[PDB]
Amino acid sequence: MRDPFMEALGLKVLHLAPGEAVVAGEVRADHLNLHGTAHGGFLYALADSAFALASNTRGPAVALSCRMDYFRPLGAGARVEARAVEVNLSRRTATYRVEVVSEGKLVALFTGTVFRL
Amino acid sequence: DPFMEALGLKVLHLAPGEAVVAGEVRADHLNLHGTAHGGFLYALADSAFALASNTRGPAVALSCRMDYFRPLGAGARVEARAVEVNLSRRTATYRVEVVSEGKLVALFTGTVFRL
Amino acid sequence: DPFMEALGLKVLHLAPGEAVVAGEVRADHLNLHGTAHGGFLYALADSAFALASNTRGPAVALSCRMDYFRPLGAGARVEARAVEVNLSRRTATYRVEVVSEGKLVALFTGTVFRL
Amino acid sequence: RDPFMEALGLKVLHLAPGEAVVAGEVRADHLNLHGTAHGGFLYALADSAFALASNTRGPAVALSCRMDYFRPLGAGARVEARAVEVNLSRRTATYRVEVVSEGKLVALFTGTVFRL
Ligand SMILES: CC(C)(COP(=O)(O)OP(=O)(O)OC[C@H]1O[C@@H](n2cnc3c(N)ncnc32)[C@H](O)[C@@H]1OP(=O)(O)O)[C@@H](O)C(=O)NCCC(=O)NCCS
Ligand SMILES: CC(C)(COP(=O)(O)OP(=O)(O)OC[C@H]1O[C@@H](n2cnc3c(N)ncnc32)[C@H](O)[C@@H]1OP(=O)(O)O)[C@@H](O)C(=O)NCCC(=O)NCCS
Ligand SMILES: [Cl-]
Repeated sequence: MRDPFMEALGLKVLHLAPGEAVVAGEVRADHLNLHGTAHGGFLYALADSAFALASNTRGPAVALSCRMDYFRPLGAGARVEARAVEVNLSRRTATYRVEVVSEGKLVALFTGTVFRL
Repeated sequence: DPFMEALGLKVLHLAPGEAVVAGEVRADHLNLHGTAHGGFLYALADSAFALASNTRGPAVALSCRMDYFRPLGAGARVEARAVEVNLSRRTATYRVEVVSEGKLVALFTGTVFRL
Repeated sequence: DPFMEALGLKVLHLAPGEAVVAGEVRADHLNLHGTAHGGFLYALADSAFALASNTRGPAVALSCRMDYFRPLGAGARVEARAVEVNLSRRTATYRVEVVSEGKLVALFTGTVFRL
Repeated sequence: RDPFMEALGLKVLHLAPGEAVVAGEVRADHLNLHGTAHGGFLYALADSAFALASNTRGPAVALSCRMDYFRPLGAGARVEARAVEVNLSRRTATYRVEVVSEGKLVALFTGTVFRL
């Protein structure tokens, strides 16, 4: 299933399986904030995308509540990967942990819950 | 801001501890469902959050939360309104309401570390 | 509510989509540092959250966030004021401000699934 | 010693650098009006492991915490929370706290502290 925003940000789906997904991307010049580092919205979009894909392997679902914890700043050129794993699957909701990693370092931690339509 | 420009976001208001940013959901901002991508709405809220916090001095985001209430389609005009909830020497927290045509689309809560 | 009674919490106000719960930090509500335990302040906010959301019918908490701004000592009078920020057919979200002697001690944000 | 932890009957099973395990049992005084463990009790348990694990690195105070609830628990249920360090910076640290009962994840807690 094509995701226009993911493609606009240059994010690619690497792997998809029941309740899990791995999305990859690279911080580009157009993803930076005024300080020369990756904008918080880009790293979130990346993690949120892995989250969207992993959650929808279970059926139609939409983002309900998500948390993003930032640990390390990134500059242009940095290769990034977001790996989503299912921590809970219920009939009406599901929760996923998404780790954002760059060169073996945990850049950010995303926690999200979807509402299963 | 490169990312803001790429997403077509515009700063409408900036004052001590507050900021308002606006944008429009374009075809390239939709997700796999054909609705406004959660990452786009977050980027909008995060932008106002960043601007508002920076009026107090340099700061880095630590933890942010986004709660989604209503979906939006292409063409929807959206706005993020950031207000300061707490300001301390080393941290600050802001509430950012994402609204479209009088409806609360999403609620963002973010905390920064003040440098 | 057994836990509210155990913590000595009192309901000061209850209306559709809102509630105010009050309590005092006792000696058995402190953490290892001698200040109000984060779990006590959360329990207070969570209780107002639970009461406010149940005014709309049966519901179960899904996700809650607690942001701490100021510490409190034994004897502090505290209040959790919950207000509905969003209501849908199957969900509801509340903002709960935890205050003591005119200061915003913490901010709670929670969402429930409406049964 | 933590007064609130003791009031709730919580016990420290293990404490090590950046880690902690706290256990307890849901008692009659921990229930909500619906007869299940109050959300404040489960959070208090997670928060306690979080506080202990974080303070092994030096004095620290909670900034922001998230609690996701998955399964309700009744009185008598044995529960434990394990706090693991996910990130350690000079000024802050973040921990993942899994709340479990009989091998099942009852809730997930995520917390960040400010290191004094
Ligand atoms: C989570 C969610 C599905 C829960 O909704 P619900 O309780 O099951 O059902 P409701 O019918 O009460 O819908 C709630 C609101 O969303 C709207 N909505 C829901 N589905 C819609 C759709 N397919 N098209 C247009 N509007 C829709 C409702 O009209 C209502 O807005 P309103 O109060 O202004 O009328 C809903 O809050 C929602 O859509 N949240 C946004 C999710 C989102 O866009 N996430 C990011 C992208 S994945
Ligand atoms: C994280 C925190 C320390 C950052 O503070 P800061 O920006 O570096 O500095 P500030 O001078 O602006 O903060 C002053 C407040 O913190 C207090 N404080 C500072 N050092 C303290 C300490 N060692 N022990 C107890 N309180 C302390 C002040 O007394 C004042 O609190 P008050 O208004 O209730 O009297 C602050 O936001 C805070 O105290 N948060 C509360 C965390 C909390 O209580 N969490 C739950 C229990 S662990
Ligand atoms: Cl959160």
